[PDB]
Amino acid sequence: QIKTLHLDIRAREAINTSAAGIPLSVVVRIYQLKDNRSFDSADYQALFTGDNEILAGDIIAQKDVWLQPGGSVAVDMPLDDAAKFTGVAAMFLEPDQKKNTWRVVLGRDELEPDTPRLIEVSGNTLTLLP
Repeated sequence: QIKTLHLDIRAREAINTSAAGIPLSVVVRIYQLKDNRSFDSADYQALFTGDNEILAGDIIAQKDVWLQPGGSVAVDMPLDDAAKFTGVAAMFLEPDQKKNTWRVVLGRDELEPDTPRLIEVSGNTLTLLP
């Protein structure tokens, strides 16, 4: 059904701001995952700097993209048939760990074969949008 993962990652002008309020580019990591449990349970430190081998076992493919303030990145990546979930996590300076707004996860049934899912980056948050 879905051969290709299509994402459109778009940044507002003010994203990932420093303490002085200056917008900064951000790395966004895209993960093709066999399962979601390890990814969803990982905290920011664990996901980005940790040695979780269960998480490593779940990751089929990963891409790191660099999103400029006011910019956009198109992801058009072969979707592995074993990728039941796609995780998208931003390496924000200031992630809101309490609200868990620094990452999103999509099941296969949330993707479209020939249309991208739009992910908005605004401040220190990611939001899936129509």
